Amino acid sequence: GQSFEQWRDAFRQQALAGGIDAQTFDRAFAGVQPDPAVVEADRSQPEFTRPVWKYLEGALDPLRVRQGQARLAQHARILGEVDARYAVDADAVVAIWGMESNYGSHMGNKNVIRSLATLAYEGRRPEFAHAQLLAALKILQHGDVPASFMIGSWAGAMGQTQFIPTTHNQYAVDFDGDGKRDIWGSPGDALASTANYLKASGWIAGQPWGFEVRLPAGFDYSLAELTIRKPLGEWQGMGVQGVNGGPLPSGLSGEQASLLLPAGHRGPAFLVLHNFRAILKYNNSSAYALAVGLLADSFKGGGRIVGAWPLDDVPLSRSQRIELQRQLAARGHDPGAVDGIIGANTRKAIRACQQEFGWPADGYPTPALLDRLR
Ligand SMILES: CO[C@@H]1O[C@H](CO)[C@@H](O[C@@H]2O[C@H](CO)[C@@H](O)[C@H](O)[C@H]2NC(C)=O)[C@H](O[C@H](C)C(N)=O)[C@H]1NC(C)=O
Ligand SMILES: CC(=O)N[C@@H]1[C@@H](O)[C@H](O)[C@@H](CO)O[C@H]1O
Ligand SMILES: [Ca+2]
Repeated sequence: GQSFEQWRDAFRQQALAGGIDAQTFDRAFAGVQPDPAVVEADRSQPEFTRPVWKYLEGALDPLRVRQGQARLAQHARILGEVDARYAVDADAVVAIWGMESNYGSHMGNKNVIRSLATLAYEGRRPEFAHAQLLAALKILQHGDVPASFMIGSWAGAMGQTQFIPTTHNQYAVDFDGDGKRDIWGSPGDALASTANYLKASGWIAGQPWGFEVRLPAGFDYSLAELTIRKPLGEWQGMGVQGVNGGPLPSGLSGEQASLLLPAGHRGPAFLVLHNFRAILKYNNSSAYALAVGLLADSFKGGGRIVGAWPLDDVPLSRSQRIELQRQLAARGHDPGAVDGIIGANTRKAIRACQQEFGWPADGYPTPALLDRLR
């Protein structure tokens, strides 16, 4: 519709046909008008971004480590019961909780119905918004939370877990008691729901998400790529060692693993296992899943990185990622569609380009590489 009212009146029909009670809709939409801060966040294609280095210093702030240790002690009975019942490690659940909402304290400020209506009406990704808005009305209909406290982030990620509405509907859990899957006010529900999703996402209890490794010299950096998986024994068989030299964890010999270089060949290296992929389903950013893994390790005093972070290391803005893709295509190394997104297709082109220069083929775009291309 042209006006918000027109869009709303039209969407009301679709909600009714999909099972929303008329009074659910009207309590949900009472007071609702488009929210320009949500339109701006949706339009923000973050030019200046990361580096993973900075992002990790946020994630792993000792304030958040210690608050996470307090939460583990404060909710230990509940966490024992979740860990036991879902076969998901308490440390991983608490780490996700810290990453997503700082253990309940930064859940976000926006009404989920308003945010998702705004994005359905005038956002870049209206089909997502429509789908999530409908699912969100079902949640209000079932009674998990009153409309007024249905809070979350500008994109509709809700409560303490930052579930989107369709994920809530399929994975949220009522840990007590009371008929409500309340991921907003109930730590029990929230911890149990995160665990449930992690378990559904492949989590194996007691198994490490990954660990830092030492790469031997003149290592083939081509194999650093999450689409490439090899057994731990076979990485040991190309010389990948524990982080202070020596063997890799025994018993894991057959675990599929990938090699992760979040700051290229001069930064630290990690082998990441199945549980890292579980985390990626929760949030499909390798920087996030690494943060999560290290935060969880930090609650027990681990999470320490042996290899230094490159001092140079400056993240490419959205503009210069697009420029890099264009310069790549112009030298015969095709990155695919010029989308400003360094995926597996671009990395493949970065690597062929790095090889042509005699550089290590980590597939990690640097400001220095963008210079050689001019
Ligand atoms: C206090 O530190 C901030 O904590 C925020 C809550 O943990 C976090 O926002 C979360 O980021 C998640 C992944 O990074 C994302 O899935 C959640 O949706 C989001 N939570 C909310 C309510 O939006 C902050 O991280 C973002 C990326 C930021 N503004 O930097 C985090 N901020 C920092 C500097 O660490
Ligand atoms: C915890 C949660 O809801 N994570 C969702 C993930 O399930 C979904 O595949 C993706 C799609 O946008 O967005 C993430 O935030
Ligand atoms: Ca409940």
